[PDB]
Amino acid sequence: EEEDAGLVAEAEAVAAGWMLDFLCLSLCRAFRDGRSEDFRRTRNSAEAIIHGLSSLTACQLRTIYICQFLTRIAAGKTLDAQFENDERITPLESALMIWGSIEKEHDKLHEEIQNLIKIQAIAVCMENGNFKEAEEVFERIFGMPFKSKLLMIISQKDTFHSFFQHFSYNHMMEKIKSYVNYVLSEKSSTFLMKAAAKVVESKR
Amino acid sequence: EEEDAGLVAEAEAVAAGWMLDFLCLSLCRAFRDGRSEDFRRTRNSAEAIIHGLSSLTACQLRTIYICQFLTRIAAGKTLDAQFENDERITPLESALMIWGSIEKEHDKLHEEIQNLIKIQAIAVCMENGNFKEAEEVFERIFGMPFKSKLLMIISQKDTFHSFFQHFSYNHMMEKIKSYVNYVLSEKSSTFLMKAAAKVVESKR
Ligand SMILES: COc1cc(CN)cc(OC)c1OC
Ligand SMILES: COc1cc(CN)cc(OC)c1OC
Ligand SMILES: [Ca+2]
Ligand SMILES: [Ca+2]
Repeated sequence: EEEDAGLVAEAEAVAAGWMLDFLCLSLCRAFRDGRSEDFRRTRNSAEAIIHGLSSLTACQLRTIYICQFLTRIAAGKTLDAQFENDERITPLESALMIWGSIEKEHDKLHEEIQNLIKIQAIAVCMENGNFKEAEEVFERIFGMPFKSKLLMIISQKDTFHSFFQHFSYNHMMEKIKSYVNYVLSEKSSTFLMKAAAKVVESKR
Repeated sequence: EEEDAGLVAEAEAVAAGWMLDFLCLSLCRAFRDGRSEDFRRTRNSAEAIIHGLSSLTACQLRTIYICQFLTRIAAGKTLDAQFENDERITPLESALMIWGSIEKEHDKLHEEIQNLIKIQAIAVCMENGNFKEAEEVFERIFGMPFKSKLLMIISQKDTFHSFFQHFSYNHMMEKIKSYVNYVLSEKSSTFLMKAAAKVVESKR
């Protein structure tokens, strides 16, 4: 009876890990496709499964960070969303913190996404008329060429500027979608998705 | 590209069905064991997975009803919980409605659980000093021997009575746990739990 309960809890932890990988794959795909409502519902499922997990493997921590990163990027223009205990931290700043924490290769794409999030973290505040908040995000992030141009843009209180058209929110999303395609390819062989695909293919 | 998206959505629906059965099994086990916090977290995961489902098979509808039934029974003494659009319906009344809707055998255990929920739906109101609400639940449910004894008990405004000790909340829970053990045995062979158990056993 005691061994039975033990084996059952271990089996629930295995299944929870398989559910986490499948939900991360589904979340990545909804993000890449721009399926906003599927992303919302999948995100809710992923959060609930993660709340039911205890200690994590390095792989599971990376998967959770990817889910959290996409959630913040999706909420990047929702300045009312509070992702950190410190209520001042904006969604793009929270995404930047996770991006710098993930155990992943720092290739050129990594740095380009990093710099696009830094620029857009300021741009989203400016576009909302939140000029003082844009200066506070700048101080928190920056923590010379990009830096000084950004401070000049903030000080000129322009709700829109040329620099933000070149390092745009759409540019940031496309670069992130390139990384999401890699995560999708990497996770498409995980157990639950492989098993479900084999079932669907067998019915053709 | 269009066929790929189609196959992927079908595979997500297969995996969602497997997640629903596993979460129902886990929910049943937490209910049977009295693991309140695991029941809360599993219930949250089950609700989120169900929100991500569209059309249901007869089997999936029965699984959802079992999850909803246990959720209401667990909340049976939480008279502040609103499970129906009609705000007057108490959690035990909502459990009774689902119990009468499930495509299941109406064996002696079915009727005993049914009658225990009817009695306790009144008992929980009386124990809270909600005498008028107890009369309203009685009218909605009842809808001769049990019926007339219950109306007499309600009219005597006793926060506690002998009849409710014989057809007690604990008696109701034990009878329901007997049915949950059957559901557990029936669902223990579902795909995700079988696969996870095979992994755990292979590591011994
Ligand atoms: C130990 O650390 C975490 C554990 C869980 C599991 N519920 C979730 C977490 O974040 C949602 C964690 O922080 C990374
Ligand atoms: C068609 O009917 C239902 C469908 C779903 C799927 N989200 C959930 C349901 O209840 C939670 C339903 O009612 C039984
Ligand atoms: Ca804000
Ligand atoms: Ca109430």
